[PDB]
Amino acid sequence: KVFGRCELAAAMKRHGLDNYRGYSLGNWVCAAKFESNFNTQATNRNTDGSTDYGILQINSRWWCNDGRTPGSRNLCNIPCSALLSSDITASVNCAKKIVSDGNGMNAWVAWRNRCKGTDVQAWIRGCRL
Ligand SMILES: [Cl-]
Ligand SMILES: [Cl-]
Ligand SMILES: [Cl-]
Ligand SMILES: [Cl-]
Repeated sequence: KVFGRCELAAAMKRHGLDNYRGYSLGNWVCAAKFESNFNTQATNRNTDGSTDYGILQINSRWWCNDGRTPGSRNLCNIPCSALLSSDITASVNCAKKIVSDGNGMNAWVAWRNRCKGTDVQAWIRGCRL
């Protein structure tokens, strides 16, 4: 599923990501834009042989099991493939754990390099939320 910007904003808000650990909704939308282009089916191999999955590009070394990442923790206790559903529930639940790990949203490279420090509210502008 490729989400519309406001569509994703509404789904993330419904799932309680808006202001979660202090990160306003535009932060999450901005992160999803640059991680996945709002595409639930996005997958990307990392240098270390791990792969990032879904709208928030959740990694197979720590968070989900993909069956091919040596040393996998699966701290979210899910198959990585569950993170590719058109229903974002598993991705959000897992993202809540990630953002609570101590580094906040800095865990998302794309957030740190493309969203942090910018007018992230722009990402929810026009949305009926
Ligand atoms: Cl867009
Ligand atoms: Cl915002
Ligand atoms: Cl959803
Ligand atoms: Cl980046």
